[PDB]
Parts: sequence; structure tokens; C-alpha cells
Amino acid sequence: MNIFEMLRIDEGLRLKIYKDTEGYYTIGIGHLLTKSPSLNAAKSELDKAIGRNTNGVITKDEAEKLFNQDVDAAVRGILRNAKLKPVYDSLDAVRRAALINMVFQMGETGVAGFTNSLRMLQQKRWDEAAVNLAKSRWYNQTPNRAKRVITTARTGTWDAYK
Ligand SMILES: [Cl-]
Ligand SMILES: [Cl-]
Ligand SMILES: [Kr]
Ligand SMILES: [Kr]
Ligand SMILES: [Kr]
Repeated sequence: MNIFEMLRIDEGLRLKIYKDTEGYYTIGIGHLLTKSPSLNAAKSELDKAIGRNTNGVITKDEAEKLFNQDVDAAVRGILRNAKLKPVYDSLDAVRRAALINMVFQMGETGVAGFTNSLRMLQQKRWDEAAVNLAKSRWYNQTPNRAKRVITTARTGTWDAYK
């Protein structure tokens, strides 16, 4: 398992514009297009990201291309975030994957806000981090996914994804 397979599991793959769990226009593997209510606007953002008039539908390849870009961007956001980087650097490879998934899902800013779990993680206090992480809107709104990511961070193994 790796970060790509992991997020491909959590986000799925859809070739036509769809709305995510919050109601936002998204396409591919969890690629948000806009927070706006407008399909037209979503469509504009999509053709802009793809480089052609998609009419709201893309190919697998194009979807994987956006995904590659988004993963990369998630890593680079972590590395540039002064509150995120040190946690990330302290972690083993599997746990790092968990942090990349959260950031992909909620953005840098959002995750940087989990001050307390960040610190427990940094301290390698796994069970404690796990309990804190679950006290969040994130967990109450997308509990199945949150649970898989939280077990990943807690245990350092991919068991939740097998
Ligand atoms: Cl883009
Ligand atoms: Cl769920
Ligand atoms: Kr994490
Ligand atoms: Kr976190
Ligand atoms: Kr954790």
C-alpha cells in the first residue's frame, strides 16, 4: 500500500463532475473544483485545470494527472508549513501517509489547526493522539474514513486498508 492507493480507496474515482460529502463540485479522485453552487462555474474550473473543453467529463488518465498533482501539492504544503513539517519529519513512513491523507482532505490550514493531536503525534503518544483526533467535526462527519486514517496514524501499519 502507499499513499496513492490509500487515497484512491478513500476518495474513489469518478469521471463526471460530482458533489462531494459537503456538497461541493469535485471530479476524478477527490479533486475539488469549487465551493460555488454553480455547475457552470465548476465546469469553467474543470476546463481550466484540464486544458480543454471537457463538457464536465474527463478520461482516467486526466483524472490520474490531477491526482498526481494534488498529492504532490499536499506533500509540498506540509513541508512548507511550519507547524506541519516537524511532525511529519518525526514520523515513520506509514504514519506520514496518514498526515498526507488528512491534508489532502482538509487542507494544510485545517490540519495545522489540530494543535493537540499534532503534539501527541510528535511525542509518539499514539493512543492519546487517536482519541484526540476523533474529537472533531472531521470524525463525526466522515467517520468510516476518519477511522481508517486514525488507525493508520495510531498503529503505523496498513491494517485498516486491508
Ligand atoms: Cl489544477
Ligand atoms: Cl462514514
Ligand atoms: Kr496523522
Ligand atoms: Kr493531525
Ligand atoms: Kr493516532
